[PDB]
Amino acid sequence: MNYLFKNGRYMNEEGKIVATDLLVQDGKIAKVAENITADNAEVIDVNGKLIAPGLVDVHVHLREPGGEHKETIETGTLAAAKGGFTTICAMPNTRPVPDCREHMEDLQNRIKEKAHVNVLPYGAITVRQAGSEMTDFETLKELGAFAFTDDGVGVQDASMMLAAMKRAAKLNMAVVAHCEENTLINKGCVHEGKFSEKHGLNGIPSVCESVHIARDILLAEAADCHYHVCHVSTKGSVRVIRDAKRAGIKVTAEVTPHHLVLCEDDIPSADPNFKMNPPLRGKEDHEALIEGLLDGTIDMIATDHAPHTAEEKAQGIERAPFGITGFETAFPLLYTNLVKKGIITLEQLIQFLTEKPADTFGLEAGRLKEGRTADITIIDLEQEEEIDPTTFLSKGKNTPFAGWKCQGWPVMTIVGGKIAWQKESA
Amino acid sequence: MNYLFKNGRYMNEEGKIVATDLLVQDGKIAKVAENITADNAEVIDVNGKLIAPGLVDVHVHLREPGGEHKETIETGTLAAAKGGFTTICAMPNTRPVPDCREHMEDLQNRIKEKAHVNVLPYGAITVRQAGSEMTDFETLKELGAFAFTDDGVGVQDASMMLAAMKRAAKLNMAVVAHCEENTLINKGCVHEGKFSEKHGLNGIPSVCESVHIARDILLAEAADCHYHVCHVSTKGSVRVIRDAKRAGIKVTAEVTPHHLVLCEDDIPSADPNFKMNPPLRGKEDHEALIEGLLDGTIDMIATDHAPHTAEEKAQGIERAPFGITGFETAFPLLYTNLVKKGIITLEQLIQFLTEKPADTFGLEAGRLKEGRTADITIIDLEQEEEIDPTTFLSKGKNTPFAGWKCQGWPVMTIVGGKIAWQKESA
Ligand SMILES: [Zn+2]
Ligand SMILES: [Zn+2]
Ligand SMILES: [Zn+2]
Ligand SMILES: [Zn+2]
Repeated sequence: MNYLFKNGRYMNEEGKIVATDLLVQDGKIAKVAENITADNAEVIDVNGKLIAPGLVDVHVHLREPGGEHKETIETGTLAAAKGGFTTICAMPNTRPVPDCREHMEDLQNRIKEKAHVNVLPYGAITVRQAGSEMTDFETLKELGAFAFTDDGVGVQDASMMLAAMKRAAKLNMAVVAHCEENTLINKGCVHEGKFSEKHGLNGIPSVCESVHIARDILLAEAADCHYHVCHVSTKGSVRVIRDAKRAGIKVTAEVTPHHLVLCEDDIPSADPNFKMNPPLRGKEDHEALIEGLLDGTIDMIATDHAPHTAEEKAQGIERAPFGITGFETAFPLLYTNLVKKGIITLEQLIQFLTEKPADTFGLEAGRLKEGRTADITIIDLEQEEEIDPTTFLSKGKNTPFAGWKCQGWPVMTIVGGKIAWQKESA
Repeated sequence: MNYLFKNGRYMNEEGKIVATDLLVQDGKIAKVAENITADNAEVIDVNGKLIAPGLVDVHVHLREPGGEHKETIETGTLAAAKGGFTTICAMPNTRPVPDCREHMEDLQNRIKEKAHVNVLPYGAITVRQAGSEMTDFETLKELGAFAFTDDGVGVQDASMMLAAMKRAAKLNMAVVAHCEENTLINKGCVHEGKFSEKHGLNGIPSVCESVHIARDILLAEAADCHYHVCHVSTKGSVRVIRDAKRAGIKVTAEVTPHHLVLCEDDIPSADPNFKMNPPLRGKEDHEALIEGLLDGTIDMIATDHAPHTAEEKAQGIERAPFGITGFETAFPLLYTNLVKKGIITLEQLIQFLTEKPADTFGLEAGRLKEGRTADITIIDLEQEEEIDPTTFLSKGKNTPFAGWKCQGWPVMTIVGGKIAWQKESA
């Protein structure tokens, strides 16, 4: 192959947007500079649009194998590419769960078979995520497992978490966690606050999350293991982590797009498209997440793509499941209400979805360096458009942003030099 | 009655030691001035000794009812007087447990019926301390409960603690907690470090204690309840509390005299007198406790008086019970190894055993003010003397400081104007 994008905008190594061109030879960034003269490659003028490295989503739910109806590896991967992602990481909460050799192989096959984008599989912590027996971290490690977690549910037994961190630490890997203390769930369907108080609905207190994060941080320090927190959502959660990094403990965390733009006060009514775990909490918590993202307490942004079908979200929020699709929303949504809003610079948004996510886990990605795989995404910052689940490539159309008008939409994604997705008029 | 202590010294309402006298009329501190005159007052020349308010110990085990052989309310309170304490708070880990009206009443009867010192009884959090059913804070509060704890055991179920604190918070009372995660005990009998390692013994990881403190802090803030930590012993525990205080949380803690003087490197061998819970940890933890007691993270000193028979302690450290005597060694042990050592001042040593405990829990004791009950104790800071369990008034002779030469021994103790104990040989 041999491409060469002309007249575009990109972020240099100093973290500043400067107009340049980009050459692609043999699925690898051949040359990055201005007026890259290469009279031997098909020209693709981006007319000043944004040229950036493929987005890195470290928290996704492809559903396959298990509920291939909610989503599929090829469909979920296609939408992902539409959102600009070139590397995603599927969670192990699928049935069967990647808790052994045979399962990790069967999953690793479906990927290299029907997956339009890079898919690093998450290794489970306990078999069938029952949390009573630890899996063979060595095997999964060999079978190219990204990291270990029981996402969807939390590791209730403390001694299991300590053991898991010791072993993971030896294998030089991370333990990702869905922090949630069951005895505190109070079987809520939203956040325990103003909203749950007005609609007479059970709410989930913040402590249900913060308590586990606090516990894991000590275990992590005791095992000297890289600990990463999933979708932070409370003021106390950010604090506990901030005190942690201040002590020099290897801890990292992420925050979802919806937890950065919406809080409880934004839920119009008992609408299932606003129900997810963790839920949208107070504005006090919202401000905390934003403050944590700006001071370093929060290391990266992850969508936590949780696709579902309308038939399921159809029933009351109490019966309805937790989860919101986010692949095709992520960037445009964040560029309009965050960057364009002033909260953060364009340079930071990109980093929070490319180099920062990659470094936290040691991945040769999220960077437009010469010699690296050609994982690129072209973005139109000018054109304004409304979010319409009708046009989503993902089977999951469960989104609360239906109608919202944004900018910064991915128009073309390149996975390994090969185009994985194109808009339809660029 | 009418006593007049002549030619003494004490801690003024500022911090320095100034020679003065003290007059007691009708069980009250009638006057605290230099050179007092009261002809009809039976004079008592303390000859330069230190005049001090009755010491306050908020963590004690009188063993009665249930373990009368280990210790009795009368043998234990007289032993407290000898140690200089006039106000003792007894833990609810006896049988029966003070978890209801009928049990609190009989225990309250025993106290006033045969206690040689003020004894404020603790109330249990859950019935029988089993941890499945919360006690009635309302009623226990009514019958005179000091605070609520399950000492000797921890509250494993997170929702129980939260509920307890929310309820305690409404009654404006404190939740005192013995921090210990059961899945992290690992059948330990000592600290999991260099010693357990050296003698092939199972150890209790530090994380077993810090994890509960970290949990409770987040719960106490949510409930907005006064949370107190018993015998802190780890580096991680001290940090967790320091972080909690900096955030304005209503949490307080304590340290025992043995944890401020010993560490695992001091344990001579498998001698049960060196076995207690929490155990004597690393020197790293020992330094953190000193730093914590100095920066204000640790608010006071509690003995954790835990008597046991010689025969029970004759068992190997594997089976032997946790606990050591502390009443009759507390002060001289701290005045010799801390004050004389320059680690802290006498002003500090006295406050950590008087006003501070009282101020934290809202008690009257701990101060030599003109109007406060005559709870006093005269201490000889010059005469040297070896600690000899053979001369203890407590049934509990289980101590690891036998033979230690010290200074600062109480020679006389006064409870409400009445002499509760005297040296018996000037
Ligand atoms: Zn999750
Ligand atoms: Zn998830
Ligand atoms: Zn205890
Ligand atoms: Zn105790």
